[PDB]
Amino acid sequence: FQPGDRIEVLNGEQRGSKGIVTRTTKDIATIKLNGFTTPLEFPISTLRKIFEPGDHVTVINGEHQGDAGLVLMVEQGQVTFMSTQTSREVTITANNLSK
Repeated sequence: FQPGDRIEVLNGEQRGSKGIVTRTTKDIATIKLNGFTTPLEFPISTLRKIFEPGDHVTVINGEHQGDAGLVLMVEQGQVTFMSTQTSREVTITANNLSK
């Protein structure tokens, strides 16, 4: 994750909360959650990126690494984009993508 990334929390007391990364080490991301007045720290595995249709992404990790395109739909961490390499829809889990 990078500062500025929008994420959601997947587990623990803040599960379902959404916010923005302000700070990250390799193992701990500090997030300013929507509504909360100061930032909180989370282990990286508890977080997931939030994309939206109209975002543009590249695949950073897995079998489709290097594929890229315009995001068309997003459903619970499954992100579908229009591939610039094949002009077909490809769906990839959110944490394997980067804006």
